[PDB]
Amino acid sequence: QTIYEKLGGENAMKAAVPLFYKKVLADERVKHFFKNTDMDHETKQQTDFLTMLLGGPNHYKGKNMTEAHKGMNLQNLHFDAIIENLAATLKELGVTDAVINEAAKVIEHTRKDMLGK
Ligand code: HEM
Repeated sequence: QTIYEKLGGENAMKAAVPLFYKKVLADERVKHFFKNTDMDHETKQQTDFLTMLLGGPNHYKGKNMTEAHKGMNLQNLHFDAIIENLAATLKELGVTDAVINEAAKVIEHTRKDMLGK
């Protein structure tokens, strides 16, 4: 009963991260930010990061949230879009609203680290 376990553990996270990128890369609000991104790299880092954040194994060796988005001057509407797409991903994968909300509540603490950097 970590959030990572409630979502379904490793095979669930490996399905969810590429589906979340499929939605992000179709969302007019944010897709363009990824134009020059190595999507294999990025899928791996984000899988490691959400796995760590949500109480699974901690193998995240990437940048902190300010460094990751430095120079992007991200705005609130961009962060809302990312949360909406992760929520829609987990809902499409059959996750209940209560578990989506627990996950979102953890991720939402990162907003101040990345906006306006
Ligand atoms: C606010 C809207 C956001 C936008 C537009 C965005 C966009 C990006 C982009 C474009 C990169 C890659 C730069 C590159 O390597 O090509 C990146 C890195 C990353 N972002 Fe975001 N991001 C956002 C929010 C989030 C959130 C909410 C999280 C997780 C909670 C997240 C986690 C990460 C991670 C783990 C990396 C990888 C850092 C590394 O490579 O070491 N981001 N982001």
